[PDB]
Amino acid sequence: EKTCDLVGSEKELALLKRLTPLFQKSFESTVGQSPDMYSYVFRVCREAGQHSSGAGLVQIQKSNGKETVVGRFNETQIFQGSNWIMLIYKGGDEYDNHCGREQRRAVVMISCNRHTLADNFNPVSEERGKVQDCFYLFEMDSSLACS
Amino acid sequence: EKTCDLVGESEKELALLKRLTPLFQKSFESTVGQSPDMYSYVFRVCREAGQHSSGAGLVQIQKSNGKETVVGRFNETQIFQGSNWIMLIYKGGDEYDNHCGREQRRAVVMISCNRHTLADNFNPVSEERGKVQDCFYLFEMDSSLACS
Ligand SMILES: C[As](C)(=O)[O-]
Repeated sequence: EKTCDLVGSEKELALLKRLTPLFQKSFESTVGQSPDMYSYVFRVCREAGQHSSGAGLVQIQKSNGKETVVGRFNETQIFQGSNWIMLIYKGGDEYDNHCGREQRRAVVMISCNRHTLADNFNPVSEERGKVQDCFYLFEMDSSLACS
Repeated sequence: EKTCDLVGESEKELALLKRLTPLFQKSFESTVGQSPDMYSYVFRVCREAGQHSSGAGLVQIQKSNGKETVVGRFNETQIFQGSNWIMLIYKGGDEYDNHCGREQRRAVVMISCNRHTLADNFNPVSEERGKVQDCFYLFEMDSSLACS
């Protein structure tokens, strides 16, 4: 029953409670093309990795099957916007390349969409092989982000 | 003579950036909190935003003394787009050098689609300001330019 732990905020806890219906869902997306193909696994307040490292979102590199923690849910921040919700997981694995040695962080932009409870999970910004944004941004739709 | 410089073509960010040109001449401002801990945020798209902080794309002005904090610089811009939204980021702001650590501040502006206006409704969502210690600056605004 390990859920999100808010970095620190109760206004914030209300937002997490609103996202409860998504806790059991799993979200995944594969990017790139052989050889350098990667796969992202995202979950709301639940483990997304296979190394029980408390990861809220992971990047799996398809050459070695290596898992990189983008962010952990025990360091969660969440904000309500005009037609969206921004979920953030901090404390991921350190970049130890050109991006510096800072720990990765995961940002998921949940747009309001009354037609679906949750869908269309897709990466927008990443630090993946050739793509060097030194920033991880994902998007998805949810009727939960409405109002 | 200088405009937004991207971090790192990409001529998608480029093109995506050209889309915001009609906002260059506009000045955005939002005031928060109450006396004597009142603050003002001034934001501009690819243009100087502060009173005395050269290169700043968005500045936080403490109204009690006019002390200016650079949240982000437009010479370290990043810009992404999604379904009915565009995210503009200014990096290289002043370091927190506090409980947040010593990373540089960054300004994240989420622009949502609104066919009723070119640009409007700019205000803070997250901040490191007074008792509000999010160690993160997120702003939002409406713009027809973000309609996909
Ligand atoms: C988690 As019926 C944009 O790679 O879905």
